[PDB]
Amino acid sequence: SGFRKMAFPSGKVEGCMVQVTCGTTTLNGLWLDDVVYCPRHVICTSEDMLNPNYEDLLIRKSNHNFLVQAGNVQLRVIGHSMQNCVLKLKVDTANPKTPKYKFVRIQPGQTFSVLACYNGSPSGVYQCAMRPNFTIKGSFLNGSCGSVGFNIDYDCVSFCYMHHMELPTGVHAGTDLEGNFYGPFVDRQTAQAAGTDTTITVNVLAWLYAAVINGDRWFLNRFTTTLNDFNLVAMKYNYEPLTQDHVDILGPLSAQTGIAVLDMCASLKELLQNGMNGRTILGSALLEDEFTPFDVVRQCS
Amino acid sequence: SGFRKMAFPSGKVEGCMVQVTCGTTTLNGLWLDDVVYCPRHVICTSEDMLNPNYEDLLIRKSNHNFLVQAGNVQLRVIGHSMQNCVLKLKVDTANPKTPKYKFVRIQPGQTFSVLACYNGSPSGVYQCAMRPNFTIKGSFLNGSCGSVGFNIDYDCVSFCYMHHMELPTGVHAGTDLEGNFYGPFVDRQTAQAAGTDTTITVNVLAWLYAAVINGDRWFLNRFTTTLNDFNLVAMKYNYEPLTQDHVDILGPLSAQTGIAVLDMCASLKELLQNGMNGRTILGSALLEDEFTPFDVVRQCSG
Ligand SMILES: CNC(=O)c1cc(C2CC2)cc([N+](=O)[O-])c1N[C@@H]1CCCC[C@@H]1NC(=O)c1cc(=O)[nH]c2ccccc12
Ligand SMILES: CNC(=O)c1cc(C2CC2)cc([N+](=O)[O-])c1N[C@@H]1CCCC[C@@H]1NC(=O)c1cc(=O)[nH]c2ccccc12
Repeated sequence: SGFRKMAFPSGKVEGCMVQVTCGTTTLNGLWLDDVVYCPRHVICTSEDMLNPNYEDLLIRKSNHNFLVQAGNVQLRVIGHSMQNCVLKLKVDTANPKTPKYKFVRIQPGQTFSVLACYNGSPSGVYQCAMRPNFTIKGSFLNGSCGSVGFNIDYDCVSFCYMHHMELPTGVHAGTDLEGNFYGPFVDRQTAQAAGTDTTITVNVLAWLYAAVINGDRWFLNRFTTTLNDFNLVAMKYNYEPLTQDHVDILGPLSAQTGIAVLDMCASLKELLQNGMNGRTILGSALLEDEFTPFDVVRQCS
Repeated sequence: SGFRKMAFPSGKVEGCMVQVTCGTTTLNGLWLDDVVYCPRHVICTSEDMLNPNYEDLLIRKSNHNFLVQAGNVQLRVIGHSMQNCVLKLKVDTANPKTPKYKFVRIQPGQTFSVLACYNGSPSGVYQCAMRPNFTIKGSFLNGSCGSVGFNIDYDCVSFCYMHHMELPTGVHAGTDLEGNFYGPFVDRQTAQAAGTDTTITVNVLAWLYAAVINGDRWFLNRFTTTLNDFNLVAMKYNYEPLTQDHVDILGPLSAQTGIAVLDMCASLKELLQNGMNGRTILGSALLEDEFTPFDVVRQCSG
């Protein structure tokens, strides 16, 4: 028993991280097959980032302007292209540690593991969630760009995130592995603000089902409510409105515990309107919302 | 910026995880060079765990009775031996994915990453700390035995923990890679208590420094305190007494933020007496004690 913020093993992703240098700028790259993926702003200087013309800057670059290295050995760039905000560097050698992989664009509320890297070497792994405002609460320093987020399905590595920038609020924005930014953010060094963030309601409920499955049940009351009554109280606390799909996703967790979903919302509505009164759930004095329903089942069984 | 409970990269440890089966019991093993390390209770049935005689049970076992499987390759056992509470199975070939490694016994209050494994396959990685009562608050199910905890200095893996059992209170206990249990626990399925736990004080202060590094500074007050006055508050709230060694180890973090150590103790002293007043520190409503001073510096400098 027990419940930890658990991240996927990072072994299959470690074998793909390289170091990409263009001029004086260095970041991390993703070496899949004979292509290296990296944030396109690697071709920009500090003065370029204030208003970059990526199409004009990239065309003035040749294959020898990029220094790619996996560990110590070098990789010869034989071609370069751009796809949205991700640079694609063609190399002469295919990565012998390329795993079965996919490029997915996840939805807000989904979770993934992050492998924080610097200069092509991993620094640590942790679990993240795509916030409703299309940001992530990560742990990134200078040189962390190019780090990727991922999930593991059996033997397949689903790449869903590539790190690009830190907003002034301390949160982080990035793209999928096709270059399309999550949210309305751009890769320009101009003032950008993440929208009003909300709480992933279906993840809070799944975390409450995890506490029951682990024996924490002091919060279960004896009342019930409706989706209309709950969402009315949910909106005042900046909680995402609960839809019927969310009720269905909580289905399997409700079956194993024998606690109805609308019953669990009433306990949450009471936990919101009355606070936690200093008590703890699964070792937390707040309401945790970075566990999807699928993560709860995958960890408890 | 930001601050997450970050675990070490687990690639080097993944290549050493194999499956060990003895009859119907299956658990995980650590394959380093030509030796597979696993908990010795894999040789026990459910009836033997009530009062096992491991020497007698091991004598009735032969090399071919140990089924060691590494993914899809089946390893050939050429010998077996017992060291304390771990079984050492010598296999046919040396593990080609063996990293540079060491066997270390960690102290209470220190941290490490756990690679949870089932049937020899890695399931996930998370960071945790050895509690002062020599237990860990982990996440383990049936079949998780054999999973290991580790640290990475540079390229060398410091194995420090191997999982063995879950206690009645829901916490977990295990041994080092030499078979010596952390704590007063024996590998027999009879009631065992972990004893009273405490809160790792130096870790909380290091976490407070991590909050100031990341722009979280509302808890800084206009008060200071002495080492003795702080420990009176600490013993009241079941915190480990702060020593001079703890003050010295916090030096580097005190220099990076400009906050004196005794000033930070004053801010922690106020938080212990008054609470948080409905606010958060690094996204937490509790005082976190699973970050050592070295964990903060490693994460905040990369
Ligand atoms: C610090 N500001 C930014 O990171 C940033 C901000 C904006 C807009 C809000 C103004 C836009 C971009 N942009 O368009 O790329 C930004 N990206 C810069 C410029 C390009 C090259 C990567 C670099 N970022 C980092 O190296 C970095 C990433 C991170 O997660 N955390 C850090 C912590 C400490 C120092 C640096 C970073
Ligand atoms: C549940 N009790 C124990 O785990 C346990 C307790 C004691 C004493 C305090 C009473 C001693 C041992 N022992 O000597 O091995 C124990 N170990 C058992 C018996 C041997 C074979 C491994 C097995 N462990 C697990 O399958 C298991 C490990 C875990 O982390 N969490 C689980 C969650 C749910 C069900 C099982 C487990």
